[PDB]
Amino acid sequence: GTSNRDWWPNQLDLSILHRHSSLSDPMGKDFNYAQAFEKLDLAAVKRDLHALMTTSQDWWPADFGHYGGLFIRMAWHSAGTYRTADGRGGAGEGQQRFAPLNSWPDNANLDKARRLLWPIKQKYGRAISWADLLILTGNVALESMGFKTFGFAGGRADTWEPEDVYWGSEKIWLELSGGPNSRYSGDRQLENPLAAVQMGLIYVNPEGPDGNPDPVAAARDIRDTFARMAMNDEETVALIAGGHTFGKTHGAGPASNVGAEPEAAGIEAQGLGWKSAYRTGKGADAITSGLEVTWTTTPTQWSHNFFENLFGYEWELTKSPAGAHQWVAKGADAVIPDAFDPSKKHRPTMLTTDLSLRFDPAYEKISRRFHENPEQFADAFARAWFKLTHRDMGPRARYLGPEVPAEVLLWQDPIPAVDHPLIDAADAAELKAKVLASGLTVSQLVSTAWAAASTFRGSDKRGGANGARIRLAPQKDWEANQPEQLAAVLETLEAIRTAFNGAQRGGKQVSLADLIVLAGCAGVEQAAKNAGHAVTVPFAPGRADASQEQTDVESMAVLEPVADGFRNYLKGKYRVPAEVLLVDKAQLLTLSAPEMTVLLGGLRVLGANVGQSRHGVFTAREQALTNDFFVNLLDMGTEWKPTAADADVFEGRDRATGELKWTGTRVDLVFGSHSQLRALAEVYGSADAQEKFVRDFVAVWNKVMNLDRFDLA
Amino acid sequence: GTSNRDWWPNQLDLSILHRHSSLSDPMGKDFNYAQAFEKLDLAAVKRDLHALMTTSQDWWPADFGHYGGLFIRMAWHSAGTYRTADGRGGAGEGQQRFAPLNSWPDNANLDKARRLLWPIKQKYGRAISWADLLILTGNVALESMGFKTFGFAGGRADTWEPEDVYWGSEKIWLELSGGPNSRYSGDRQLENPLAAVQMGLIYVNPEGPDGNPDPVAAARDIRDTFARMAMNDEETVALIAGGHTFGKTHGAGPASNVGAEPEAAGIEAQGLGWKSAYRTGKGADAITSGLEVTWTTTPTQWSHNFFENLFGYEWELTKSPAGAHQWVAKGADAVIPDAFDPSKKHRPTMLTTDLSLRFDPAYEKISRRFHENPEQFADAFARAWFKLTHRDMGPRARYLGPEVPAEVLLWQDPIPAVDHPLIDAADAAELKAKVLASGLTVSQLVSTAWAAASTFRGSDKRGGANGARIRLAPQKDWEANQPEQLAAVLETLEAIRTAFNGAQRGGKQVSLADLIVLAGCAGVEQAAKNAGHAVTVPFAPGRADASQEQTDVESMAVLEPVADGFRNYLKGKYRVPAEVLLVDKAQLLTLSAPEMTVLLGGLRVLGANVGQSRHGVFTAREQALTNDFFVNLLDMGTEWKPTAADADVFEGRDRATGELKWTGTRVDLVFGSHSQLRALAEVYGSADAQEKFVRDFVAVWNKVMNLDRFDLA
Ligand code: HEM
Ligand code: HEM
Ligand code: NA
Ligand code: NA
Ligand SMILES: [O]
Ligand SMILES: [O]
Repeated sequence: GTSNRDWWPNQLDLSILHRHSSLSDPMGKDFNYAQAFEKLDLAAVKRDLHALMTTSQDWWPADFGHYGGLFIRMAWHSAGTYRTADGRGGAGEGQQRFAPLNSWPDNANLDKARRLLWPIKQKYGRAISWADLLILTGNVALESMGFKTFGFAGGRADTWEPEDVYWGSEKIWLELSGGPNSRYSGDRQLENPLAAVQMGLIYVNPEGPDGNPDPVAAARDIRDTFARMAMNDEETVALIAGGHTFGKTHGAGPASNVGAEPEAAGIEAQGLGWKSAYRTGKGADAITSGLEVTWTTTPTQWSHNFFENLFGYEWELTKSPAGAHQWVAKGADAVIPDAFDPSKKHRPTMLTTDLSLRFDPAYEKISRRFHENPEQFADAFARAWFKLTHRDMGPRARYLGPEVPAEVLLWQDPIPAVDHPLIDAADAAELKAKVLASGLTVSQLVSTAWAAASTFRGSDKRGGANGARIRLAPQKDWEANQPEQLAAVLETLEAIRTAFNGAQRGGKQVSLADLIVLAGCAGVEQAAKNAGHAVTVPFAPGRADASQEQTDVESMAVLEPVADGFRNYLKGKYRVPAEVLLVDKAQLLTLSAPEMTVLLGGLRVLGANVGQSRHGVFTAREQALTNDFFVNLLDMGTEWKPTAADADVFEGRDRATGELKWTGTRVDLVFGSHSQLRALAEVYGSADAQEKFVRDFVAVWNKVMNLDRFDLA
Repeated sequence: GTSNRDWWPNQLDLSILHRHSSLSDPMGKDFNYAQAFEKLDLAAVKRDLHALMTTSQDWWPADFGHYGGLFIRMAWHSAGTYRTADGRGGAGEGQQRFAPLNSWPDNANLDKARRLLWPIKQKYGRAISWADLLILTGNVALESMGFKTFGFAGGRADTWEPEDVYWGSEKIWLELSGGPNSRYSGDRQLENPLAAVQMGLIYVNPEGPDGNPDPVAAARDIRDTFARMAMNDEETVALIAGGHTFGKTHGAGPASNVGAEPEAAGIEAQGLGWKSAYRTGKGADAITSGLEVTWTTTPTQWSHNFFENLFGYEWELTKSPAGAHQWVAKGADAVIPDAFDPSKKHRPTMLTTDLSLRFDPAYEKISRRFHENPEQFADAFARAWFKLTHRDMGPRARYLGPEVPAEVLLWQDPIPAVDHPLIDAADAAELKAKVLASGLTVSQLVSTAWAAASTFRGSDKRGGANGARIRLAPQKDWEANQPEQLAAVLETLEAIRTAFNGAQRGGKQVSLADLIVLAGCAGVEQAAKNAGHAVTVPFAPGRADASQEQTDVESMAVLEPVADGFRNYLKGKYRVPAEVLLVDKAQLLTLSAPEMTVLLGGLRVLGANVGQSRHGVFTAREQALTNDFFVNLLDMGTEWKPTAADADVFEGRDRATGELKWTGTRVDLVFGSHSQLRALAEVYGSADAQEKFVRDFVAVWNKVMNLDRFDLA
């Protein structure tokens, strides 16, 4: 069936904004997963998981009698799709059970791991999500084999359809770099937002870069991909060596024996894939990656044998039974146990990427320290495993259950506890009137609150106005935030705060984070008033102010908006059209297409554009909250043409007189071009829509202001 | 960006069930279009439309100073996508303003027509939908030019994204037959459910079949396509000759001058398309179809000139200025006016497909009768125009406003008005006890009510249980309905009715239509009881019984299910896999994926399968309402393989013993294979979900029982 995508493959795709509707969810619209989880007997779930670790099923026999290794890899892969550039991927929505991730080559036989968990999932039902179960199972695997984890938080709600993520443009699974859709350019520069070296891999190729078994070059790819997953050199070494302390790889015969991935398999396979014609197709004959490596002498127990073997031997390049490159310890005894036959033993083996931990000079230093000090190794691995598997969970307020670590970590962008009474509705009214009496304009107030709140992204739940980090490095200096204007607004707001707080009794006070949001609310109310409408913009107090020392400035870098259509801002020239970047921002903000449309039309006429640009400011009453953007955009008495100077800027001229009326960007004019967006603009641009436009604008402004407010959840 | 569709282009697409969510709709979920329309000043809208007809805009000047012909074609095209096979297409959702229909070649320059209506749409806002406006504008164009319409009904609610329709598999616009995705096979057999000869056409090719100018062969395509749009020979002739009394075609220069369709055009085109480099690109220089034909001497007035010219002249094959085939009247004077230049006049011209009305023997007799009896032509065209433009509006109870024709038409599947008191809750209890005491089984009662209610389709709002048409030809004879078993259930129900009705006072009675549904509800209640649950199933009385004479047996043929996954029924072998057909049927029933899942799992265990097939009956307590379908399907202790005798039937065998436990179809197993469907099945298959399953099942059963109940809406 030929689709709109086939006819117009470059047209903007709005469906990504309309995912996760209540139509696709089988739970009541009332279902609260946090409340269900809070009543889960987590201890009982862990005891069941513990038993499962050594209860082999004959349809996928457990290596060494212990599923621990397999489950660790499962939880690692669930988490390891995460990219810092957009926060997409990660373990937080249990997306490994859906396409495409369920069928990535790197996820081969994790279909079997997930199926082994069905009986426990079935037993506990809605009180434990798949997303939480995958991570928990990983933790129980580690604990069952003698490793002390740093902790565990529940609260990852299940989802019911595939997330729309850009994983790359390649049309061939695992395509080597340099093809017609190469994700590499220049001196091996990986395209943002991607965080893996080949389509269908979690991070790097375990044979080495494009299959070239050089551990020094592999180290480069490791370092780059792991950084793009929020991990530094210490965390990377800890994770790889920690993981590869357990279990084994599977490459017992040629890869050609392996059939279709799950999404391609026949219906009868019941959601499993990679059915193998090699001998029994499982157990001792398993083929997963095609590599056949077992790293330690006790694959089912925590030890410091990974580094003892890495540094205790010299390594020789060899081939698995499936033909993959891998390494074997020169002149070693057969000291590594066989996964099924107690009478066989094998020499130590390693991947190319394992050897990176020794042959990269910076990794080597850390690996030596971890070798000499296995207690440091254990603690670094525990912390890194916690971080990895919880990186996309968002603020600490979302962490559920009795194993949540009490130590607050810098990577969490922590928010201090509130220790005083909150402002009430009458206090909020007084503060709004003071803000407005200061002489701050609607434009300044709206632009500042937008800048503070619109850092939120629903992908990993980072950002938002809580914390008042707009006043700290690096946010205060981001170009989109207009650093000089921002400084003058913040100074005036801080003087208002200091006076309000100084006047109170009982220790009531207002945070700067709250006041920034409230002040924007006052701006919106005033804009409505300027248009002849009396509205109260909702406001919920309770934000707190974080310090500079509680803010990792380097981690904060990935939240800088280089594209923000809502402020008509583009930091530079990009390959992706601006309107695509707008829909990407809207999705990160959790906005629907109608919410995106209302919000953008209102921001334009409030003065939110960076640098006071007139682009898309289609009104003669700037700073009044009206639907003028839509009425003027849709007026056929205007003709639009790209400018000679810049094809991405358009002039709107009266069709009769030739007089210049307006200018706009692609982000402005798309609402008059795209057939679904223009249908939305028409609603807001109709004669009966001024009151609806105001109400809808206020609702979406409030939604954006509260995106990070999991403390009120 | 490589998508799931690219990787696994044959995987089932569930997004079609989750369209039209409240996320994409800019109106509140409270918005009621019927109530908004009820308050529209329809008279005022029509006066503005009348004014519009001769208010020429310079960006698309009006032919002959009058846009009537253009607007008639617009309305005709809005309605003319309709297919009887599935009820999809038609005017009822205003889908002409979205992709792909906004950019079909046959809809060229209708973007201009719609844009001319923007100021009126704007002025009246939500009180008139685009969908209603398009048809109304057509009506006003006809009235403006002297033709009295049969009527007009509002109530077509606007939609906010493209409908997912199968329009054909061809990858080239207007591809001629016999290509690698040919919609034709055999003796010019058009594939169901299609109702046009080429991708991007409304019905046929105006040059003739695949561009061959033979009017007799063209007539065959016309007859077949129009039949598939619910039009017989009399309605077809009336429509074509009626329509082509007005206006003109546009082919002033070569088609190479015409640019990108709306969905391909530059952003600056602001939703418009087909920008032409031929001379002024518009008006006298317009290029639309590439044909250059004006049919009558008074193109802006109703006349009887179409048939006078058709029969009054002999016709010679010629070429338009764009090179298209068309016909000119042999030795005629220049009697046809020019659309722009009062000093030019033209000979009469016709399309191939117009000549079909004379050279096809059956059309010729009708065309001669219309030529000799212009009153009959008028009334037939008015009736056909009303039918065409309202065919997908559903039951009469949805027709709004003061122009609704009072005459009840057979094509409307009319339901007699109820003229008596309805049963109350005490009566409903007594009828259900009598039903259950009769000895009819759960399986009988469920199967009969499912058969009655599940004829509904939301695409054109035909079918459903109202009317009791299950007792009439042809439904009573359909194989899916199990005619012998059906007759025995209906006989026992009719006896129950006759006794209940005989015993009443005050003229209270129950329809057979109501009783069928109530009896099914008793079946479901009894099934719940069989499983140890106490459940009341909701029931809304008020259906009436239609007669045989009120049920057109030929029109009812297209609602026969050849595929009904909910009864594990397939009438023959098809090119579309069975699970695709299931999702298709779910969409027509207005079900979401979770609703489809729960409903199908419950029907399997209640005994709703046609022929009492065991396929998917995964329970040992048949006729008890449990979630056994899900628990057993998801049991990994069973391995599934296709049977040798039939690759579409599967055997589920114990993994340890090899013993046969169950058999299933693709419709059964898809719920264990597809990754989104299996996530749904898991929810209902969990240990905490038995109560949830029962309640959700009752909700969806009730939904289906009420699908056609617009009398209560
Ligand atoms: C450079 C980064 C990494 C690479 C290239 C890599 C590669 C691989 C490969 C190819 C396999 C074999 C799959 C098979 O055939 O069964 C595997 C197994 C494994 N990996 Fe990794 N890995 C990396 C990092 C990690 C991390 C960060 C963890 C966890 C902290 C982890 C834990 C494991 C475990 C437990 C197994 C054994 C699975 C089993 O016993 O069945 N790996 N790895
Ligand atoms: C055999 C079925 C039909 C065919 C092949 C056909 C074909 C065409 C074509 C090719 C055009 C010219 C488009 C252009 O170049 O601007 C046209 C115009 C038109 N058709 Fe049809 N038509 C059919 C049936 C109908 C019917 C059923 C109606 C209405 C009841 C209708 C009403 C019109 C009108 C009013 C125009 C004139 C448009 C204008 O003045 O701009 N046609 N038709
Ligand atoms: Na994420
Ligand atoms: Na329809
Ligand atoms: O891994
Ligand atoms: O037409």
